[PDB]
Amino acid sequence: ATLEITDIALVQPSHQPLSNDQTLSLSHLDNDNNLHVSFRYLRVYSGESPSAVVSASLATALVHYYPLAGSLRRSASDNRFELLCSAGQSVPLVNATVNCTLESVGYLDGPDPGFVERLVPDPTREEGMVNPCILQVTMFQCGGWVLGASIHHAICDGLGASLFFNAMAELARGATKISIEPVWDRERLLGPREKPWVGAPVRDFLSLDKDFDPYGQAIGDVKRDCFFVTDDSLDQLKAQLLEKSGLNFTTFEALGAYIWRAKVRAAKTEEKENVKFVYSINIRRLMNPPLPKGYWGNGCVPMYAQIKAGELIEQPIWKTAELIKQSKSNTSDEYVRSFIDFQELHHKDGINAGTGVTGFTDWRYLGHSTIDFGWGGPVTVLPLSNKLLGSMEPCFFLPYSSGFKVLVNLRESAMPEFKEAMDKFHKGEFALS
Ligand SMILES: CC(C)(COP(=O)(O)OP(=O)(O)OC[C@H]1O[C@@H](n2cnc3c(N)ncnc32)[C@H](O)[C@@H]1OP(=O)(O)O)[C@@H](O)C(=O)NCCC(=O)NCCS
Ligand SMILES: [Ca+2]
Repeated sequence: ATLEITDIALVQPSHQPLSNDQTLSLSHLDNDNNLHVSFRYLRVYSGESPSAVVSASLATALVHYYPLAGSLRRSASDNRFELLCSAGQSVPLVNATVNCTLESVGYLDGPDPGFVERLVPDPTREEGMVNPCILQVTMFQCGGWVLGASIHHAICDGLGASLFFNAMAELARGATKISIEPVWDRERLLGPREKPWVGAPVRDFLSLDKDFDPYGQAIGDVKRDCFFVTDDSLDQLKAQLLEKSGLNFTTFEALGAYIWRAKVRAAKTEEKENVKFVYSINIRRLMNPPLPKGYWGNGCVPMYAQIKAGELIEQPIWKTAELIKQSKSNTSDEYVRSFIDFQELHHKDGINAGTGVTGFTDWRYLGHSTIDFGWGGPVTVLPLSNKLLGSMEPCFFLPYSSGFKVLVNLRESAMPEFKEAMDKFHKGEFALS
């Protein structure tokens, strides 16, 4: 089962939005060192070819979204990213071909056929700044196909990228203009205060060490695996957590606690180490004033819960679920401004969440089914990046179309015991207490 790169196309805006070079600056959220990665993910789809249709809509989208065709540069000044856009810039589109069928490979929902990494560019740090947006279209023998995207995380979050992709789709679906015009305004809207201030809720999470690389820790090879989780399993868990605590818990709080406990037990973390649950909340709608609907920059911030590893592995699940629930209350306009001001004060002083960070991202929404180029909405979405939110072992909740998959990245050494913890879970043996 083999994949071949047939050609690479350089796709320019359909008309050139720029006369003159324009150097754009990024928000203080965009320049967090934790987002210095090329975020990689793929969408699987069941005549003009998808290559033509995708590339033509990319062209027209790039009129408004031309910064994706830019280059990221460190600025001599302060070593923050700026984005160099000139006329003639392009997005690369890799055109590929695999000699098999989507159904013969179970639409990529199952185990990796062994080319799944080859389905989306994997740029180096240097390459991924020259080209902060690379797309790939890979045809299967059934006329089924995959859209891969490598987007540098400094330019947008999942929601921002989704804005960009929904625009391409809607143009592919016949539209001649896009429904939501993207807004830059980045250093105006998410810039620091003149006299920076940082509250305890941000100071209690973060730490300075210029030598510490959160994505360079020596944990071994990190494996990817998905576990199917049933609505019934989740409702029995929720009902027992309620029996024992008197609280009702979201799936994210309940399953999140179980998964975090299992991960940490299984990595054999030492009782006294501080470990973290870190997730990404939307703040577009919570700022004062709220951010414009077309903001496609980073509009997310990390929230956290923290606890000694021994307490997590030995206290009841419902105490851990409650702690994750409490963390959602730190969420305020001020928390975000506290966060931005810490980046202002300490950007070059190695801001970090320390060791033992597990990252959690809910992808169950984000607007994937609306991304339809003429072959229906995606039948499977699969994010390949394992470097996120300060974690080398991030976990995603993937969407529906009875239940949904959880994707976990975990050090090879811990994966067996974890797989066993998910088998137990699938049988309702939750060992809550
Ligand atoms: C922080 C967060 C993950 C916590 O979610 P939560 O604990 O599930 O709590 P919420 O109040 O958001 O959701 C409450 C309930 O409504 C449901 N819900 C939320 N949005 C929904 C939607 N669009 N449609 C249907 N149900 C929805 C949830 O599934 C949950 O019920 P559940 O127990 O069945 O899962 C979530 O609120 C959030 O902010 N997500 C944004 C993440 C994001 O988009 N990141 C991308 C960055 S790269
Ligand atoms: Ca601190």
